[PDB]
This record gives sequence, structure tokens and C-alpha cells, in this order.
Amino acid sequence: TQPALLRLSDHLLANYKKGVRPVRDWRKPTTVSIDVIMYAILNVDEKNQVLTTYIWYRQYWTDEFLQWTPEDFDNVTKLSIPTDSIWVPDILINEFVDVGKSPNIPYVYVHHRGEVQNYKPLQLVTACSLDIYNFPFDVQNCSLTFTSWLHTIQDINITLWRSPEEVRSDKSIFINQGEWELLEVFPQFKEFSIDISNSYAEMKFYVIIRRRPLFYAVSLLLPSIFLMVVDIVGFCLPPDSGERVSFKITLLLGYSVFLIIVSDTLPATAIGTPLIGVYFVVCMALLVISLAETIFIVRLVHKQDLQRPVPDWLRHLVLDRIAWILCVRGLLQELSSIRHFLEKRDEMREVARDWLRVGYVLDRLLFRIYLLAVLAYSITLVTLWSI
Amino acid sequence: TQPALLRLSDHLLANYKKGVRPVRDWRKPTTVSIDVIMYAILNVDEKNQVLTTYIWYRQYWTDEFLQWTPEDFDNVTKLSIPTDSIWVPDILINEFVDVGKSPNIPYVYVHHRGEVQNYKPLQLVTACSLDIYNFPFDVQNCSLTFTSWLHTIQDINITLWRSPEEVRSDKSIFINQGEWELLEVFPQFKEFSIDISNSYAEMKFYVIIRRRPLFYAVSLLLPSIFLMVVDIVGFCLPPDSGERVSFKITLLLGYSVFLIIVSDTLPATAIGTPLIGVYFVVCMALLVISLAETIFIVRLVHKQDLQRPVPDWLRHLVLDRIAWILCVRGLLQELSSIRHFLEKRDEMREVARDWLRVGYVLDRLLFRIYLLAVLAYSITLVTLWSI
Amino acid sequence: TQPALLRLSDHLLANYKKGVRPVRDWRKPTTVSIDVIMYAILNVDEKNQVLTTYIWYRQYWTDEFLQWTPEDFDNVTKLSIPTDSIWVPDILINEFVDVGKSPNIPYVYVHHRGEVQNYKPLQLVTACSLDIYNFPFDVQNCSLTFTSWLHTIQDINITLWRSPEEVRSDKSIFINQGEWELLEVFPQFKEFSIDISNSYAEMKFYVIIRRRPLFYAVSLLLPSIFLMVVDIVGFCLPPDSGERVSFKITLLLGYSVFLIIVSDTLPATAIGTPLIGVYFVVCMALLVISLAETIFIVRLVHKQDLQRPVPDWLRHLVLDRIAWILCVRGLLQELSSIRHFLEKRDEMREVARDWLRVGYVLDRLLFRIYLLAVLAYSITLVTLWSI
Amino acid sequence: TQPALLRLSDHLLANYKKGVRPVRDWRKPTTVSIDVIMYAILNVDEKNQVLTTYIWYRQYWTDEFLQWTPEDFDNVTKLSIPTDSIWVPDILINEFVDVGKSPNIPYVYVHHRGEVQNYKPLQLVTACSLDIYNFPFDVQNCSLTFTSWLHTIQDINITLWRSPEEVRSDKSIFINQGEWELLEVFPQFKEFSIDISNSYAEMKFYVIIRRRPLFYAVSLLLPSIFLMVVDIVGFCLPPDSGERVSFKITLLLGYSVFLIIVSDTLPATAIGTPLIGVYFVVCMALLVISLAETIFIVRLVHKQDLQRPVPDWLRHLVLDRIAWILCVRGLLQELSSIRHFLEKRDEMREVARDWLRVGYVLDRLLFRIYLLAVLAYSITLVTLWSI
Amino acid sequence: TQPALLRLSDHLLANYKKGVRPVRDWRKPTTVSIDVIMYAILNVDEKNQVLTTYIWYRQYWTDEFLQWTPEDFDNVTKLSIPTDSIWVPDILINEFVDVGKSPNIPYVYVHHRGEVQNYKPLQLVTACSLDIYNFPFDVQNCSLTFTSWLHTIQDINITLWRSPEEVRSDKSIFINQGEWELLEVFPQFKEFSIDISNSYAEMKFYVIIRRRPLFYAVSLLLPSIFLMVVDIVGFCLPPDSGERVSFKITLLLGYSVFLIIVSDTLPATAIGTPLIGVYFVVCMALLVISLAETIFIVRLVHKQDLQRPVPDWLRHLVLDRIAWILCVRGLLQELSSIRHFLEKRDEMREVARDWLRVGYVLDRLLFRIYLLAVLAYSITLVTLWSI
Ligand SMILES: CN1[C@@H]2CC[C@H]1C[C@@H](OC(=O)c1c[nH]c3ccccc13)C2
Ligand SMILES: CN1[C@@H]2CC[C@H]1C[C@@H](OC(=O)c1c[nH]c3ccccc13)C2
Ligand SMILES: CN1[C@@H]2CC[C@H]1C[C@@H](OC(=O)c1c[nH]c3ccccc13)C2
Ligand SMILES: CN1[C@@H]2CC[C@H]1C[C@@H](OC(=O)c1c[nH]c3ccccc13)C2
Ligand SMILES: CN1[C@@H]2CC[C@H]1C[C@@H](OC(=O)c1c[nH]c3ccccc13)C2
Repeated sequence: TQPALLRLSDHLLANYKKGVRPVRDWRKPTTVSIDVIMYAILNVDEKNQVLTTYIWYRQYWTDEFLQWTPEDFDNVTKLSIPTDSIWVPDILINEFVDVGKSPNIPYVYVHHRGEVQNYKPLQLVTACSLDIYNFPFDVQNCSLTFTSWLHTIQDINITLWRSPEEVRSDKSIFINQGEWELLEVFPQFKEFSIDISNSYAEMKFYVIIRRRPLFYAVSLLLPSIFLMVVDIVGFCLPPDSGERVSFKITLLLGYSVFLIIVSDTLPATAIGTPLIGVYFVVCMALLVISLAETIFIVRLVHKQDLQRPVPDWLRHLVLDRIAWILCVRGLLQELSSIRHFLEKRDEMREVARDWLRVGYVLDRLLFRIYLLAVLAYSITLVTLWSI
Repeated sequence: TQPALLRLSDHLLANYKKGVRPVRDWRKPTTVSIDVIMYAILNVDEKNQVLTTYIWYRQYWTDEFLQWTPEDFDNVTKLSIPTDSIWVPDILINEFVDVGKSPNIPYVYVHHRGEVQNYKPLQLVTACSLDIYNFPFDVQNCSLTFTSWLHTIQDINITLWRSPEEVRSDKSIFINQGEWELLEVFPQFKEFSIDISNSYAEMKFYVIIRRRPLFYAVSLLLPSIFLMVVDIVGFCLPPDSGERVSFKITLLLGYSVFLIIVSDTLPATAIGTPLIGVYFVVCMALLVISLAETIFIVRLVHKQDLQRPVPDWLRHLVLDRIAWILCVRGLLQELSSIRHFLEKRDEMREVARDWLRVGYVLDRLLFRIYLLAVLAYSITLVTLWSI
Repeated sequence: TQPALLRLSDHLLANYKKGVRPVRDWRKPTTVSIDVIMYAILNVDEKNQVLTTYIWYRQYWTDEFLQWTPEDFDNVTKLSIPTDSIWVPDILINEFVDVGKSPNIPYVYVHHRGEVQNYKPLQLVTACSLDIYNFPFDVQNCSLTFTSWLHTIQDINITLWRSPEEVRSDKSIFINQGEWELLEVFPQFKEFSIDISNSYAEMKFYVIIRRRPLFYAVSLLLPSIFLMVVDIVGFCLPPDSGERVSFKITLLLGYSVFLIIVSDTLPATAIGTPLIGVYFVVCMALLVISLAETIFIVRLVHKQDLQRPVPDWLRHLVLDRIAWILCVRGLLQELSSIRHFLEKRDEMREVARDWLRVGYVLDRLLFRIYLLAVLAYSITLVTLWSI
Repeated sequence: TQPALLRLSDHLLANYKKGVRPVRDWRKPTTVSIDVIMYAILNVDEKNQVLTTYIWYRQYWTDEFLQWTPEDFDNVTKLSIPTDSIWVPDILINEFVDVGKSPNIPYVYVHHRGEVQNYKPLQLVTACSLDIYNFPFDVQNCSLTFTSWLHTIQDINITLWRSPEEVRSDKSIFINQGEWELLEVFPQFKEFSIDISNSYAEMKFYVIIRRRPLFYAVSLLLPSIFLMVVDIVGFCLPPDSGERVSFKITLLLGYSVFLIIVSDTLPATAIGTPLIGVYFVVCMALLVISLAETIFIVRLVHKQDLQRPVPDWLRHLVLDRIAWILCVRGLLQELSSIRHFLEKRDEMREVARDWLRVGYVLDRLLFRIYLLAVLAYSITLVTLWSI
Repeated sequence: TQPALLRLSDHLLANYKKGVRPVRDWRKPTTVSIDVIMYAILNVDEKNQVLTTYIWYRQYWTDEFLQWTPEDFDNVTKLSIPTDSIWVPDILINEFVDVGKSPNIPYVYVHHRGEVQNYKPLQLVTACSLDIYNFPFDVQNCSLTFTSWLHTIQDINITLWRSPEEVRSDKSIFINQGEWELLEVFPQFKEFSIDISNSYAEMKFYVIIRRRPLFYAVSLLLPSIFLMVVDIVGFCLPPDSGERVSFKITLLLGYSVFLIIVSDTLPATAIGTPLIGVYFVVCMALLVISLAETIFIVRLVHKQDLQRPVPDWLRHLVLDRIAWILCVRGLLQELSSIRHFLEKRDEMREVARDWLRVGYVLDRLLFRIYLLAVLAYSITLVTLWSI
């Protein structure tokens, strides 16, 4: 008769049972050609170690029962038929820890030689072993283990759909300008066998991904070096004035809550510390020895009516280190008492002058070393950033 | 017989198979007319670069098998029939990264000439390439790539349902008073072809959206200019009194945690910085040079029993810059000693008077430049806000 | 026969097709009586402008095909039959932006005259145009636009199920003690027509809801007035002592982070500011002029070895404003020098006495105005709270 | 024949329609015996007033159509059959505001006398009227209103499955060591009737639950009493030294952000305040009067070159309150001037001695009252904690 | 005939009803062999006491109806058939408080002897009784109670699938480098019976899990010991200088907000406190007695024109404790007055010298004990960390 191609659609699917594996010879395995286009990196959760991606996915297999001849069917080559009306392999991921809601595709492509072509996009929220060691400059290596969850090698076998170098190089459409940058998707086929004489069909896909170290530059180093340049200005404040600790203590307090707020950036991975704590606790310790310097010089110079400067450390500091850094009436018994009391204040003032004198030279010399130390530390930072 | 229009409903759908593509000639493609009304901008996630919207969506195609004649069927023109009882095209979005739960519409409209009219609202949570460069004044350009996910150009072809200028101008019902303001929805048809002799039907929709710069005005500039007007009052505090750093340091501390709290407003986009950090770190650096000024003048004036003002910088500052800013008994050997000690304090007081004198003129002159600088900086801010 | 009422259940539903619209005459529209009981206000999201509620909902229509006679069926009046076995109208909401999961009711009520009674509770997460202008005292007006999403006025028409005043007054069961208090649910019927000779059936429901201004009283004004009463105690601290700025600056700092924390209470609506920022930035500015007062009086009184009080402003302040606020040997040449030096300190002390004298009267007079200002400002606050 | 019990399974369910209510006489109501085991309190949301629990639930009713005789069926007593193959009552909760995903149980128990036994666990996220008045020691009373959502008293009637005292006392398995402790689950049956001659079957279950006041003890009182014991140490700091406000102001600042952080513990219920704000703002006000004391004593003692202590308040304080708390040459005209100037400083020093003297006695006496006040306040706290 | 193995697939499943329990003799119970591979620990929620895991799960039972002979069926051994076409036991978990979305496996394995092999991975979000007593070093013991939710011991009985020691030792694939480390999964079978002559089939699985104490080391002790090493440097600051409280108070403030931020790490479990608060409030109290020391020494030394050092405590401190820590004209009547006034200042200066003298020795001696105390406290900390 002549109503449509609809005749063919009935005749093939009249008694077609979608439950039995489609082979005329049951020993011949059904080979499923797989193809991956990685569409987008949604989010990495370093805390739970689970990566969520979106994949444009494809399936190709051979159904020997629905084959027909192009002739006497009005030369039709391929036909679209509902997915839930035909046998479908159960390819999923072993790393599955959840189910992303992805649009359900109702149709598949069948040609006259019995090949079924199945396209569907899937959202996989899968667990991945992450190494966050070099936090700003990290490459990450996540496994995507494709398997039929039950079928054997004599039933279902996995092959590539095309040449494995192009899928590696495939950067066709992937959304850039995000947190992650795709380098390559490396395919690898393997026979896994958890049980003796029971091996199941596996095709590993190593997608290796690099973070873009821009958000974590500004959010980490910029206030940090800011806190450095404010303190260097602060060293110029004289210690005797009394504001010397009041500068630094509020600054150390400011650095304390600063490191506590940024503590919720680095993840709660129980593998240990990130390496950037080393690049930060050095800076933390740097302020301590600055603080240790600060109270020391305020401990030296003060008016406490105490000891005179010992000559041994006067020549070493006020002389040697200065050159190194630069390059009858009874009225008489009462008048005698007043100047005697007077010169005692003048002498303690003489004490006040010399201890103050050494301290400023000491303050300047200890100031010189710290600025040179940070600049040398800074030149190490930028040479590491360049390499 | 005469029970109802129900007769027609059976007779058409008696043997109607919803699986085969509805054409009497299989080579003639089924043309699907699409129509978009963008209903609402739900939320932009700049972090993951994914935009979620709600669309009032429509479908129009031709089913040649369910056509009938208005006569002998009691002059019925159109009939409502269940969606899951007829063939439905698989139009979805390539940018799909998730599935929004949207009400499932059970019925579609069929007229006697076989045209199927399908209305359904859909929630699309789709990834979009965002450019957040000019953060308060940004236009955003997001793609909505409509496609049949598998069908060819010889099966499914995409056309507009009406004239493409009205859908552009369509601001009919869209919810304003939100974070985003709709400018236009620009449609564009294209033939995409990832494979040779395999092209698939595509209709791009560029919806271009503008943020409303009101929430980010108050939340950014108002405390910022507030922190400016409190410091200008603070410059009037005398440096010798000792409170001079205590004002500014707490203020700089206050500005430090202020910028850390607002750091979680700007997103974690790894494309680099927003431009508003330039409009902010300038203000940040402005306080530094204020702080640098502050400790400098406190370094100048202090009572440390040291050097007298050099005349070369006395004429340049206390004289030139002042005019520029304004426009036999042995009792004698003891009495000789007391005034000698006395005038030493008076002389260091003479030292205390002159160094204090220059500093206040210096404080006032350096004060004049900063207020003029901020006001000039402010007049640049408002002229940019007007343009 | 006599097995049960089950006979009737078969006989009616034997050939009953749930797909065709149930009318013997196709031109007669099926009228759907709607009824609303608003059960609870779950949450308002001012950010995205979307209101989520729970409704106890009802449907009433006429199915002319399943009518029967009470006689010869053992006098049965009504019968419960599965929802998915009969035709159901598609009434939904145009404001739908999402789908709340609500229990699916499997059965409906059918009486012998063919009326189908459908009860089901639904969770609607719908977008609503909000006006948060008067933030503590706001009434909100949200639309619930009920429509058949496709059917015409000749097929489906919407009526009330009972008198529209009772549903307005309906406060039967609604959960109080929550964030929102139900005033009324105002129904309104309208014919909307987006297209010429194509109008679709609409029944608007304006539910108008009021917030309960109790959580936002304590969370806003109580620490705010607290910060006021601590500063009034602080004005009594003498400015010369040096602690004068140290009080207020920490207090201004405390007020700075206070306003930053409460900044995440008011929503990110891009319609502009809430009005309560006016009721807050006034208080913010109030501390500034207090701070401006504070440094001013500390700028007046200090020991800087400078100018004497000018008489013109001495009579205006120390005299006029005080009454307004209250209501041969050569030993002689050396002894001459010591008192000469001595009286210079005594004279600068004389300078220290008078400048201090004016300042305290000045401090007290400027103190009087501010307390009267806040109390007058406070009496404005409570008279607004009463109205 | 003899294949299995499968014969019975067919014979009963051959023509069994799951849509019609299972009664041979339609007037006899189907009585559904209900049983509740409350398994766990998941979370209380005081903000939205909605309680989420997990219930082990049971259903018992009578199906007169599937009854059979144990004989000639190989003495089978009960049989397991799929839930979706038989009629199931629609018992749900009126307080339903959402749907928790709970495992779907596929089978039910049928015995030969036609009784259907239905077990299924359900997750109910239901709205509950909460009273958070006594925040640490609260009992909460939540309603669980079980109803058939449509069926009448002549169709479905609700009874207990066993004696109502055991379900009350039922603490069998419930998970302790959580935020909530189960006291009892009180059942109550009632006929509700919203409409005249239309009453629907209701069985109320009052589960009354108590919080465990341990997390909120440490998180509230421990830092609070800590802030008390640090201030009592702070009162010993002398006011003249200048650090007196600097202690307390930072402490008051610390208490200010402390109360702001703990402000997000108490919920946003619009019923008013919790009672614990009274137990906290008293402590808040306690520091104010301490602060008021602090600036007062610093206002008393200072060196401002002003008034002498009035005798009336010298006897009342330095005398009475002290005992209460404890239990020819012209050289002469110049020499005359110097001591005259000298004794003026000594006299103002005499002023400095006496005003300082009264203040410390005043500081100690005002110190005594505050420590006794807090200890008395503390003894009130612990006697309330014991009762 | 010879089309395929498809013949067998029909012949077995032609009249196979998936609703009746598959036994030829109804008294013989169907034994379900269970097997567990625990795949990953997703997240522990100590707040609600609910553990979420992912399990690779297996089912094994015997279907006596679908048995066949390998001969005359082309020697086929096993066959894959759809899950929803055969009877499936209802094994779930009693601890279920929610439903995780896990991929639905469509097929199961049937061999010719009638054994059905069911593989499926499941996500179980289940409530677990947690003991967080030793917070960094905790072992946790969670129950996984596997049961058929309704079937009796005469219908369904639970056995292991293999030897119970290997499943215990099974560390095959589990994802390490996470928050939790798998020690063992201990299986145990038990007959539970809530009702007399009604016992239901139970197999308990105790998985015992250990946290990895690395994230909570750095996040707790590192800033804490940091706050210790900054204070020890702070003790060297002299108390007379006035900065003595200003150091510690800001530090105590810094420690106050530090403990408030880390307060949201420990959970809100109402079982009481964690033990680590003891290891922290000791450190908290340590700063108090440091603060108590700080104000004490500032209370001792000050210039208040008061009492002389009593000899009894001078020998005990300045002598004994110092050695323990180290190892005619009328001009005369006026001149008489000036030195008399002069020596009064010198004498109060003599008072200023001695009280200052004792305090520094006192400051140093009290300094020695605290450093030894923390180091002894520290050596207790590290010996506990080693054990
Ligand atoms: C319209 N869509 C466009 C083109 C057809 C449809 C589905 C998408 O393509 C793929 O399916 C492929 C992904 N990766 C592949 C690799 C080899 C062949 C096809 C694809 C993008
Ligand atoms: C009741 N609803 C009202 C009117 C009918 C129903 C569905 C909505 O309209 C649309 O479907 C359209 C959206 N965009 C369009 C463009 C051209 C024609 C129709 C629509 C709003
Ligand atoms: C047990 N439930 C109780 C009473 C029957 C069942 C369903 C609920 O009532 C409604 O359906 C109505 C809501 N609003 C209405 C308005 C008019 C008539 C009925 C209702 C509450
Ligand atoms: C294995 N599970 C165990 C025992 C059977 C199965 C289901 C649960 O028990 C219940 O269903 C009951 C709850 N509450 C009840 C009250 C009276 C009778 C039974 C139950 C726990
Ligand atoms: C491909 N997948 C690989 C191997 C087959 C498929 C399913 C997984 O294995 C299991 O099902 C088992 C888990 N635990 C077990 C214990 C004994 C036997 C099998 C398993 C991993």
C-alpha cells in the first residue's frame, strides 16, 4: 500500500521487543561506540571532592533486528523512532555519586542497516580525587569511567566513535571566561575485572583542567602587600611618642581578622594544608619579628629613673653602628641643696638623652634591614610569578 | 452517528502513531514556527556564569495526517487533544546546563488543516558568557540557541512565527522593578553544520539585558564618601596632641574591613578584575598618602632633645611657604649653674617652639592640597556619573 | 445484576475518553467554578521579587457524558473516581516561575448530574511585583492570575464558586504568628485578549498582605538608640584629657560595622533605596557633626605655645555665652633672667588657663544643643510610631 | 490446577477495578485504622514556622471484594500484592506545605478476610504554630491533622489501630542525642465540618516536643559571664592613668559586636521578642551604668586648673563615706615673685591632691556596690537555672 | 523455530506475573543474598545527625518460575531482562530519613536455574547517632539496618552473599583524600520482632569511620599558638609607659572575636559541649590571669601622690624576691619655703622611684612563672598529640 513511510515503522516495530538484547547470534557482542564533547565545568567542590560537569554525549550501536532494504520502502535511508520503544544500553559512570537533571531525549536515529544513533546531553555530578597542593597554579586530573553497569564483554563492548586524538584536541564549543580552562580530554580503554572470569567493559576519560589564577591574585596578594606598604610607612613613627605600639597592634589585629576571613577561601580538605599557607604564614611571622622589634625599642628608651648606658655597648652602637648606618650666713647650705636636687633631674635627663640617642640609631639600623628583607622577599615573589 | 465531535477525535486518532514523523511525503521537511516572549530575569550567577530565565514559549508545525474537512463533522474548526498522544518535536536549547521544573501542559491545539499549535512555559537555567567589565553600567549579551537536538534540515526546519521586529520590541508582559531591565530580544536564523553534509536547524536569540545601577550605588559609594568626609574633619586634629594617628589608624582599620566585606559583592570571575576596583583602590591609595602625611608630620614635631631647624629649609618653609599658604662669697658659682641648667630646658623649649611652628604651617599647606585633590577627584566622579 | 455500585462505574467509564472536551454540543463552553483558600505565606524573596504561598484549591465543572439517573443504580448520589481517568482542565497561573511539589490527589467527586468536583492543594512559587518603600509598615499587592493556558472562552470560562465577599473576608484557617498577616483576598474577573478575536479566560485574585513590624523594631532601633545613649554619656568626658576622640572614634567605628552588618537585611532591589535609610543616615550624619564638634574643641584647647584669646570673641564667649549657658654685686643680672624665663612658662600657663576656660563653657553650650536635638528628634520618632 | 498460590492472585485480581470504593453495600463506610510511630525530628525552622519530621506510618482497611476462603487454595493466609493494583485511601495531612521525598513502597499485605495492611514511611515538611517565648526551656505543640482530603464520613472513617495510651508512651525507636527530645504523642479524634451536612474525617495528633538546653547554654552565657569577669578585673585600673576608658570602650565595643553576632541565633519571628533578650539587655544596660560610672570619675579627677572641693561634699565623702567604705637692695621684690608663682603650682597641686583623694574613695565605694550587684544578679541566675 | 534466544524470553515471560511472590511452594521463603561495597562518605551533618553515603549495592534471590534448561535453547546460560518486568524485593533501610536520587538500573541478570542477580547503586541520606566527644580524634559508629519493610521470615530471609570477613576488610574502591577514612564495615545478622509471632528480616551493617585530623589542626591551634607567641613578646612592654593595657586589651578583643568565629565550626549538638572547649577555655582563662596580672602591676606603679612602700613587703619583695629572681635680712624665710616645696616634689619622686623599682622586679618574677607555665602546658599538648 502507499500511506507513508509509516508502513515500515509498523512492520519493523510490530513485534519488536525492547527487552531482549538485539542479536540474531547471541554470542556476538553488541559494540557501543561512545563519543564525548565536554561542554562546561560548572563548579568544583574541593570540600566534598566532587566535580560537576555538563557533557554532550553520544551512543552508537547495532540492532540486527530492525534492518531493512532501502528499496520498496520509497528509498528511505534513516528513520526517527522513540527511545523508550527500543532496547537501550545502560552506559553510566562508576564515579556517579548523584543524578543531575538533564533533558530527556525522546527519539533516536535508525538507518536501514540497523545502526542506532543515540544523542543526549547529561549532567554528571561525580566525585573526583583532587590535589589542591599548588592552589593558584593547579592542574586537576579527574576520571570519567564509562561502563555498562552489568553487561559482560560478550554482550557489550566499548569502542571510540572516532579517532582518539581529535576528542583530545576538542575545544569545540566549551564555555571559556569561567573558573576553569580546558586543556585536553584524554581517552583510554581498559578491561577491568573485579572477579575471575568476569570482566566488564570500561573506557576511561581523563579530562585534565587548569584553574585561571586571577580571582585569587587580587583577593589574596593585593590587601596583603597593602598591609605591607602601610607598615613600612609606620616604621617611621618614633617609638618614644607612645603611638608606636598603637600603630602596629591595630595593624596586627587587622591582619589577624584578615587571615581569619580568608581562611574560608581555602577548602576543608583533610589532606593537610595548601602550599599557599607557607606563602602566607611567612608574611604572618614577618609582622611578629617587626612587633618584636617594636616593643624592644620601646623597652630600651623610657624614663624610669634607672641605669646608665654601659660603654662596651656604647662603642658598639653609638660609635661603630652609627658610622655603619650613616654610610657669716647660713644661706649656702640651702642653695647647695636645691642645685643638688636640680642636677639629679638634669642627670636623669642626661640619662634620658643618651638612651634615646642610641635607640633612634638602633631604630634606623633595624629599619634598614627589614625594608631590604621585604624587597628581597618581594623580588623572590615576582620571579616565582614569572616562572 | 451523532454523539459528539468525539467521533472525529476517535477517527483521526484511531490508528495515529505518535512515533513516526508526520508526513505523507518523507522528503518534505516539517517546518516548526517558533515564538518567544521572555517573561522574567530570575537571577544572574556571575560566579558560575549561568543565567536563569522564564520564557513563555510556543510551537507551530504541520501534521498532514490529522487533517479533515469541516463539513459532515458539525462544522468544528479546532480541537484540543493530549500532548502525549501526538508527535512532538524535540526543540531544546544547546546552552542547557540544567533542567528547570516548569508546568507540564497536557493539551495542544489542532485545526482541521492539520496545524498543531503547542503552547508551554519553560524555565531555562542556561550558561551564558558574561562580561562584567563595567560593573554598575553593564549590558549583557546572552545566546539562546534553539535547535532540534537531532533532526536534520530535511526533517525539521526552524522559522519565525511572526515578523522579527515585534519580538525585538516585545516588552509585553515582563516584570520590571527587578535587578535587570529588558532592552530587546534580537532573533537570528543560521544553518550550523558541525559535520560535512550534516547541518542542523538553528535559530539564535540574542536577548541583551541591562542592570539597574541603584542597589550598587548606595552600597558602594555612600559609606565610601562617608569615610572621606569623616577623614577631612580628622585632618583638623593637631598632630602634637598624640591622637593624630589614633584617628586615622582606626579609620584605616575601618576602611580595611570595609573593603573586605564588600569584596564578596564582586564575583569570583577568573577573567580578571572588575573595573570598579580601579575606582576603589585609588581611594584606598588616597588614604595611604594621607597616612604617609600623618606620620611624617608627627615625625617632624616631637620633644626628643635633638637638632635645631636649618635656615635653608626655614626660609623655604617658615618664610616663603607661610606667605604662600596665608594668601667675697662663693654663692655666684652655684647661681651661675642653676640658670645654665635652666636655660638648657628653655633652649630645648625654644627648639620645641620652632619645630612645632613649621609643622603646623606644613600641616595646613599639606591639608590644602588634599582637600582640593578630593574635590577635583569628586568632580571627576560626578561628571562620569552624568555621562 | 447486583454485585455493587461498581456496575455504574464500568458502564459510564467503559468507552469514556478523557481526551475530548466533555460536551454533547461542542459550542457550549465548559464553565469551571474556582475557589481559593489561601493557607500560608511561606517566604517573601524581595531580592528576586518572588512570593511563595500554599493554597487550598478547588475546581468545579460539568461533564455531560457521565450523567446518570439515581434510580436502578441502588440510589447512589455521588461516586469517587480516579483523576487520571477523566478529562481535567489545565487551570494554572500566568505568574508561574517555578513548580512547587504538592501532593497529587488521585480522586475526584462525580455526582449523578455530571458535575465533577476537584479538590487539590498546590504550592505556587510565583513572581510578584513588590513595593518595599515603607519597609517596616508595608502593604503588598500580589496578583494571582488564574487561566486555562490555552482554551478559549467558547471552551472554558471562569466563574466564582461562591459569593465574592466571603472569600475576601476568609481568614479561616490561615497560620498567624508568622512574618505576614492576611488582610483580604480580593477576586476580580476579566477578559484578557492578547490577540484580535482571541481572548482567554482570566480571573485575577489580589491578595493584599501586611508585614508584622516586630522583628525589625528590636533588630534596628534598639542597638541604634543604645549607640545614642552611650554617646550622650560620652560627651561628659573632658576633651583635654585626651580620651575624647578615643571614645567617639571607636564608637564611630562601632557604628560603621553596625551599619554594614544591617546592610544585609534590606534587600538588593534595584528600584532604589528603602525609606528607612533616610531614618538611619540622619542618625549616621548626627554622629558626624558630633565628631566634628569633638575634634573642634580639641583643636581649640591644647598647649602649643601659641596665640592669646582675642577680646572680641572673649566677650562673645567667656562673658555673653557664659551667662546664657549658666541660666656692688652682679647677682641681680642672673636672678632677673630666671624669673623672666619662669614667668614665660607661667604666662604660657596663663594662656593654658584661658583657652581651657572658654572651651569648657563652649563644650557645655554645644553639649546642651545636641541633647535637645536628639530628644526633639526622638519625640518625632515616637509620634511617627504612634500614627 | 496446581501451579502455585498464583491461581488465587489471578482469580481475585482478574476483574478487580482499583478505582471504585471497595464495598458490596455502598452505604457502609470503609474504616481506616491509622497508626503512628514518630521516628525523628529533623529540623525546626522558627523563621518560616515549619517543622520537618519523619514518621513510620501504617494503614489498615477492609476490602470486601478480595476476600476468599483459606481452603482449596493450599491453606494460604496472607498474600503480598502491588500497591498500585488496588484501591488506596488518600490519607494526607492538612498542615502539608510541601512534599518530602520518601521511598515508595510497592507492596501491601492482604489476608483472606479482605483486610488490607499498608505500611509506608513518609517525610512530612509541615507548618506548625511555634511559641518560642521561653527560648532555652520551651515545650512546643504541633498539630498533625490526618484526613482523607475529600471522602465523607459515610465513605471513609478514621479510627486508631491500637490503644491510644501506648502510642502516647511510644518512645520506641526515636533518635535521641539530637536537638529535640520526644515527650509524648497525644492522639485525638474529632469530626470537623466546614460545611453544613458535610463533615470530613479527622484524627488530630499532638506531638509535644522539648528542646535540649545545652548548645544554647555555652553559646550564650559562657562568653557573657566571661565579659563580666574581665570587666571586674578592669575596675581595679586607676582612672587618672588615662587607660580607664580605653579598657571599657574596647570592651563595650567587643560587647556590641558580640550581641550583633548572636542576634542571628534568635529567629525572625514577628510575634515579638524572645524572653532571653530581657535576660541579656539587663546585662547590656549593666555595662552602660558601669560606663556612666567610668567617665564620671574621670570627669571628677583631672588637672584643669579649676575649683577647690566644697566642704559640704567633703565631709559627706572624704569623711563620712571614707569611714563607711573602710569598715638696701631690690632683690627681695623678685624673690617674692618666684615663690608666689611657685606656690600657685603647688596650690594647684594641692587641688590635684584632694580631688584625686575623694575620687579613689569614690571609685572604691562605687566599685563595692557593682560587684555585690552582679553577684546578687548571678545568684538570681543560678536559682532560676535550678528551678 | 530459530529467530533468536528471543523465543526463550517470550516463553518464560509470556504469562509471568511480577506481582505474586515467585515460589511453587508458598511456605518456602525466598532468601535474598545481600552484598555491600561502601563507595564514598559524602558529608556528615553533626547538626541534624544525618550521614549521607553512596553504596554499590547488590541483590541475589531465587525465582523458581523462570527456570529453564540450557538445552534446546541454543545453550544460553544467562539472560538480561528489564527490572520492572519481574518481581523485586523491597529491601530498604530503616534509618531512611530521605531519598537520594540514584540512577535507575533498567535490567537484571537471570540464569537458567532461576537465580535473579540485581545490581544497583543507591544514595542513602540516613540519620545516624553521632558521638563528637573527642572532636579531632573521633571514631563514629553508624548503623545501616537492611530490611524488607513488610515481608516476614517465611517469605523473605536475609543472608550474606559472601564471607563476612572480606566485606569487613573491603577497602576496594573507596575514595580517600576526603574528610573521612574507612576502617571497616562490620556485618551482623539479627531477628528483630516488634510484635509477638511477627518477626521481620534484618541484617545490621556497622560501618565505623574515622575523621582525618588535619583541617582542624591548622584552623584551630595555629592562630591560637600564634596569639600565644605574640603575647609573650607583649609582656616585655613596660607597664608604666601606658601602652601595657592597650597591647593586651586589643589582643583580648582579638581573641574574643577569634573564639566567636570558630564557634561556628563545632556543631549545635544538644548533647553538651565538645571536649575541645576544655582544651580552649583553659587558653581563654590563661589570658584572663595575664590580664589580671597586667592591671595589677599598673595599679601598683603610678604617680598619685600617695603612700610609701611598707618595709614588711619591701624586704619580702625588693630584697628577698630580688635575689630569687636574679639567680638682718628676711630673705631666709622665703628661700626656706622654696626648697621645702621643692623637696616635696623630690620626695614624691622618691616615692615614684621605689614603687617603680619593686614593680619591675615584680613584673619580671611574674613574667618568669607564666612563660614556664605555657611551655609546661605546651609540653602537655604535644605529648597528648603524640599518644
Ligand atoms: C544541534 N546540536 C549541535 C549539532 C547537533 C546537536 C547536538 C550537538 O552535537 C553533538 O551531538 C556532538 C557532540 N560531540 C560530537 C562529536 C561528534 C559528532 C557529534 C557530536 C551540537
Ligand atoms: C493566558 N495566557 C496568556 C494568553 C494565552 C495564555 C498564554 C500566554 O500567551 C502566550 O502563549 C504567548 C506568549 N507569547 C506569544 C506570542 C504570540 C502569541 C501568543 C503568545 C499569555
Ligand atoms: C479535610 N479538608 C478540610 C475540609 C475538606 C478537606 C479540604 C479542605 O477544605 C477545602 O477543600 C476548602 C478550602 N476552601 C474551601 C471553600 C469552600 C469549600 C471547601 C473549601 C479542609
Ligand atoms: C522492619 N520494620 C520494622 C518492623 C517492620 C518494619 C516496619 C517498622 O515497623 C512498623 O511498621 C511500625 C511502626 N509503628 C508501628 C506500630 C504498630 C505496628 C507496627 C509499627 C519497623
Ligand atoms: C562496572 N562495575 C564495576 C564492576 C561491575 C560494575 C559494578 C561494580 O561492581 C559491583 O557491582 C560490586 C560492588 N561490590 C561487589 C561485591 C561483589 C561483587 C560485585 C560487587 C564495579
